[PDB]
Amino acid sequence: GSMQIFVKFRTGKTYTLEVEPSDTIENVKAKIQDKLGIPPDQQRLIFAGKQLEDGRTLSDYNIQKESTLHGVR
Repeated sequence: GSMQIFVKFRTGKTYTLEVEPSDTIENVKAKIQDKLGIPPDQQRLIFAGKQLEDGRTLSDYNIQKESTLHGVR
């Protein structure tokens, strides 16, 4: 399956991203690189005050459709 989330950067810019529940966090970082040109080695992803850890999945963190991730490069 699929869902649309948001990724919000410290600049205020917020982008849509199309993910799957099964996706690992490092897979999400790969999608960000495809859309925005930020390599995964310059990304950290935060949901609701926790840093998302690469080897876990979105579903492991209770990410819902239309949730917003904050990123730090």
